[PDB]
Amino acid sequence: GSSGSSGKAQKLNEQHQLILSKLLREEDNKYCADCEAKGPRWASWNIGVFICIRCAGIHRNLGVHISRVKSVNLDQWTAEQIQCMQDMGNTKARLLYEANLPENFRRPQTDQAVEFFIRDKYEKKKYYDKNAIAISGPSSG
Ligand SMILES: [Zn+2]
Repeated sequence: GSSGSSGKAQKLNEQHQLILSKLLREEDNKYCADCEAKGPRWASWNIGVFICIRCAGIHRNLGVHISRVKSVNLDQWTAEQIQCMQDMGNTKARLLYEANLPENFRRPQTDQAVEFFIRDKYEKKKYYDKNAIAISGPSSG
């Protein structure tokens, strides 16, 4: 029996640190966006998805230009990055990155693979669906 009666965001206004948690709570962000681990603490804002500690390490390798890894709380954040977390989040991330995946796709369990999978997945953008972002048009600001 889930009584509920929990959700007074109103009071928690202008509170990012919290918002971040609200997302993870969602089943969509309840597991890593790669290894689908249990309890994805760390999170990659540059991309807009929550990842575990193990994977996080790989992201760093990619480069501060490809993906920036940082702590969800232990580290500081900014509205600019916050909005992104939601704008993208794991939801879209799947409909984007996990869009060009094979019918019998299966997340890697061993690091030896994960490291690459994520790399060739994001770095190489192998399973990257560009069609989605087909609204590219830089105009006067
Ligand atoms: Zn992971």
